[PDB]
Amino acid sequence: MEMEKEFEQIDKSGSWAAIYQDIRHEASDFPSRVAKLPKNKNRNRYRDVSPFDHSRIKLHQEDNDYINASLIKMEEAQRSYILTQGPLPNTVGHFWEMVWEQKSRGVVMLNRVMEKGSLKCAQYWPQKEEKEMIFEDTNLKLTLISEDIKSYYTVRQLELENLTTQETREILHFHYTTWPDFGVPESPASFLNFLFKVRESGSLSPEHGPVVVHCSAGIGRSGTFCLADTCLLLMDKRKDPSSVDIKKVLLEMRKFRMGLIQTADQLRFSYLAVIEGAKFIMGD
Ligand SMILES: CNC(=S)NC1CCCCC1
Repeated sequence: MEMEKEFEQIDKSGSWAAIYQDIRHEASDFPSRVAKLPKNKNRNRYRDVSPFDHSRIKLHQEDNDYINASLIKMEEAQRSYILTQGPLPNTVGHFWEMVWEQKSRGVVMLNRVMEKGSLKCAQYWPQKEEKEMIFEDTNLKLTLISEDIKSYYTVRQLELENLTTQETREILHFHYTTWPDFGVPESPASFLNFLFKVRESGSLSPEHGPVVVHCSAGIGRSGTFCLADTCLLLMDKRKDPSSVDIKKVLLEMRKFRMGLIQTADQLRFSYLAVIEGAKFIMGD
């Protein structure tokens, strides 16, 4: 079926939970043996969210190459994404090592450091220009260059230096700051505006390594971001945009990381975002 009318048909019939459970039943199951090794327990935020072995990002280190991060490679859309958990106190250095080694331009953050009165990820970037951060375990230096605070999101320019080679690179930090503590946003308008700002920066384009996207677990809000982006790109590429099947795209993405889209409300919100986003692209 088309999307917008499949949408109204699920609303009128109140069957979002049944649709979402079908997706969960059909989703791929692949091994994640490296994630479950005992030496990696303090590298995982949640015991039930792990990268598959076949698609995990490897750190360029011979001691321990493990990070909770997956490469989502979308062949028809010609986009790649790295989805990862929010960094932990003992993985902030690994996180920036990955950004460096994978040649990423942008980092997309969809959570606040504290939500619901608890810490959802480490304070992993500097908050003042004159107070830079040094990660001694991976030999990297990170400096805040500039910060632009808007009503729904903040964009930061950061300098990452490989202290071993003295090479430097500019990294863009795109921080969506207004996702509600419970539920999903009422309108997708500010999320779409944010997605378009990431796009306009070059961070999603083939001349750079894959964008790094995270929330707390790296599957829920993060899944919504890449699902909406890929679906809108396919609607632009194809002769028949109504042929884009969001459930099929989501199942393809779940071949590369488990659990993408965590609730039926997140599924409905993803439909809403793609539907509204397709009108703004045109032709309008
Ligand atoms: C309408 N069908 C679609 S969009 N099928 C898939 C979606 C994910 C990747 C390949 C095409």
